Amino acid sequence: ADPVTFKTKSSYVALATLQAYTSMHLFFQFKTTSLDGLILYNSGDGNDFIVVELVKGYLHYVFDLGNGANLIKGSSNKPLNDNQWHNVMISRDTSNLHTVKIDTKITTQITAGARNLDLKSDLYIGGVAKETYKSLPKLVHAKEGFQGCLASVDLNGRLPDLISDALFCNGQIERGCEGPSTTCQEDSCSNQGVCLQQWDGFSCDCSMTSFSGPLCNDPGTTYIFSKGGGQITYKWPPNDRPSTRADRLAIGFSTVQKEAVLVRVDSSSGLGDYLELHIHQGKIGVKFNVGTDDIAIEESNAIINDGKYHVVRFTRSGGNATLQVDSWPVIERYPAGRQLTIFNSQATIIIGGKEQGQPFQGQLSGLYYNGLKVLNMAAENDANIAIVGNVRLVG
Ligand SMILES: *[C@@H]1O[C@H](CO)[C@@H](O)[C@H](O)[C@H]1NC(C)=O
Ligand SMILES: [Ca+2]
Repeated sequence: ADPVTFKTKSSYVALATLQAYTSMHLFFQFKTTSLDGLILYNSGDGNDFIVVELVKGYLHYVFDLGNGANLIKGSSNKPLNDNQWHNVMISRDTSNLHTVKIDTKITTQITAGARNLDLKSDLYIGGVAKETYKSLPKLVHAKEGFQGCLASVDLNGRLPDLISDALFCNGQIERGCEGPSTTCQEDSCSNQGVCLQQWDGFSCDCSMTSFSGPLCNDPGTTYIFSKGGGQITYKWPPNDRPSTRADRLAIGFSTVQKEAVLVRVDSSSGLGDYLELHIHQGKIGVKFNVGTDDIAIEESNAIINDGKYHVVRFTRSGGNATLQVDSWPVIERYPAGRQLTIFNSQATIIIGGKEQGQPFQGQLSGLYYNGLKVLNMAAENDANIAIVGNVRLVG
């Protein structure tokens, strides 16, 4: 009923104070693509307040009845920012039993030692003034407003028109639900990029593509390795050495060599764990160790030392691994022999193969490893990057 669109997070409306003194019943429907946003705020005397907000895609109901801030997490199997309509029901009875109903799932919670809820400010819907965020209750996570569609707002036998009954409107607000008209299709992002739906369009996660730009169509950061060999080393701050159950690696390359090491991830001294991306007999492959036997996975059918650009993508889950060159079928490997799951205490990323006795010659582009765009960081002179030998940035 009467959908209204908040086109930006910063947009909100202010209605007359919600009266929820001895009991409360709120209902509304929402539709959004964003993970975070303040949907509803009303404060009162002393520390009294209510808040409804999305946090990481989940509906949170935060409140203070006068004896301390409390949080109820609405129950859902999925995050709710899926561009689908969701029903939200929030009630409080006279004994202070709260109920939160998100679609079909019910969550209940009682507050002991509380009396009544004394709300006094206007009721803010969609967000608040930008300078209000800094004096929000500590338990409230929102630093920005809600973006999306609200409909059927029921404040307990009070059915306001969010536009006509508003005492104040801020920013871009319309009647109707103006959802995204350009939605994520299979070919929205190039080069196997992951399409992420936004409110006014889409963006692309290019992490595993070796490419950059808004559509994963632009060349990634590139270095060239020439005569004599070179090396780019990333060393983790000794305290921030990660240990992982799952690894993700992507890089683009061009070369004519039939033997070389491109990337090696090593654990610190006295530990045997490592991850190695290499070319053997003109075929790209990965060898790794997470505590027992070496595990090898190879694309044995694609000859990749033709001097043409290629993309390689590697995933590890415990002992399990996948490898894919370009658009060839994905290679899967499930270990022979017994295995552990953690890649312990990762200390260095060595790019160029010189120290491993297999120097790389050619170009490397858009290296990504567990959140780290390593070649980008080298280009931006990160303090944990060391570059030696015959290596240069393709500017
Ligand atoms: C590896 O693969 C097996 C078989 O599909 C699966 O059951 C297991 O959970 C996987 N292990 C890890 C650590 O992902
Ligand atoms: Ca290990």
